[PDB]
Amino acid sequence: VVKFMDVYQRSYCHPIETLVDIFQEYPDEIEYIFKPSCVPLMRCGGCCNDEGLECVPTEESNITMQIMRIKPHQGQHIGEMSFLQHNKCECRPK
Amino acid sequence: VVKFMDVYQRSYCHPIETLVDIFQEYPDEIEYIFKPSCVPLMRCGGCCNDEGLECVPTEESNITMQIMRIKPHQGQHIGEMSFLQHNKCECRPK
Repeated sequence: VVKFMDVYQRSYCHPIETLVDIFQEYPDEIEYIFKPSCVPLMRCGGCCNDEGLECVPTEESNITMQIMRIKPHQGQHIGEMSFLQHNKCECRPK
Repeated sequence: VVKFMDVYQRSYCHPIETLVDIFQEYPDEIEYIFKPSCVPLMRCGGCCNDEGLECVPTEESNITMQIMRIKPHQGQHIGEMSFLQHNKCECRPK
């Protein structure tokens, strides 16, 4: 049984590696098929213990990754794509 | 710049720590306010590279955690709640 305090600290609002789909990140590029289709990014997650508060980023950075993309029967390509990362989170009002 | 292979292995379907909301887990307990409102659980996530295959669990277990719950105007209660964990994932058809 995980003690209340472990669960409390571990789930509290903080940056956590999150597997994000590339389409949600670059939406004006659905006319391509990415591989991998998703990337591991550091994003604010978890909970604030108050309904009024929400977990949001207070410091960000960019990560560049080699992603493959292919237009329907038109050649395999490999390029760089940048994604926004969260280095620090904070519980604040909505 | 993260190399294509690093990104590919890291994002590929596997059990990863995910911060889940307790209501999502116990939709009947909407009557209570849990603290923490969310818990860290091992769940299948990531991607299968072929949108035909989907990342799903092939081995599970239960985790028990001490969670506090309170009814409006009543006292704080502390108890145990069990959540479903994923020990192994696998890419498969829909």
